[PDB]
Amino acid sequence: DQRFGDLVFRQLAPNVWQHTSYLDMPGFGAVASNGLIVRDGGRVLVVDTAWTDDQTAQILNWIKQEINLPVALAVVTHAHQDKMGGMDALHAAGIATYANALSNQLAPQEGMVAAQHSLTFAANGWVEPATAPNFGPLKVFYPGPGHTSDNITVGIDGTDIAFGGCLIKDSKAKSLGNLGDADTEHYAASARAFGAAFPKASMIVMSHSAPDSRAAITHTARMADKLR
Ligand SMILES: C[C@H](CS)C(=O)N1CCC[C@H]1C(=O)O
Ligand SMILES: [Zn+2]
Ligand SMILES: [Zn+2]
Repeated sequence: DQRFGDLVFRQLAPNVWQHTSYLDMPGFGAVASNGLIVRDGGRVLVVDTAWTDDQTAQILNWIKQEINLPVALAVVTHAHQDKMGGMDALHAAGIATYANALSNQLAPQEGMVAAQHSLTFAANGWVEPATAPNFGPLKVFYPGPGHTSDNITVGIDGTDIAFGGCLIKDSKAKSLGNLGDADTEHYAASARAFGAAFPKASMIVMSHSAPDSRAAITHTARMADKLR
């Protein structure tokens, strides 16, 4: 782990790093959230902001120091603060931003700034490619409603990594966390659909646990079975 200001960065693969940021949530403690940073040749791609604009600017500072290539785009994985709280920092930096159309719709009411571009998805869950131009190795999949109605997931081609965002918890998690915005009927199926979309991914990265094996997916889905 590299501590960089109040954030933590961890290399996961030759071209992939996890960013971690923290927010004091009165009544919960200081909650970690993870996203990703991917180098694709001469550019960098970001998955999720940090909780705040200031923290997100720090991600960009770390990128400048440790990679020193332009950030071509960011994709954010639903309209909650841990994933979209730093949108303004990305925009101030001139970075093109992408989210599920539904996330952009929900952003204002959730207290978020919308991304500049909207992703749309085929019936089978795969992103419509024209809406995700120049995404390089990022393979974006809508697994169905679960943690939220708008949650999306991202595989990284050329690696063993798939990112479940807040949909997936690790194999030892005691619960699925706050289900206030969740689709309890469909959660289990959505978790399993994520697994089926990225069947060869052996490292599952997620927002609120450290990277784990595919047991994160099976355990998450099994816990979600109980919501029905
Ligand atoms: C505010 C975030 C948005 S995904 C959240 O709901 N969290 C963060 C950690 C788990 C869960 C919770 O509070 O129950
Ligand atoms: Zn969330
Ligand atoms: Zn979250």
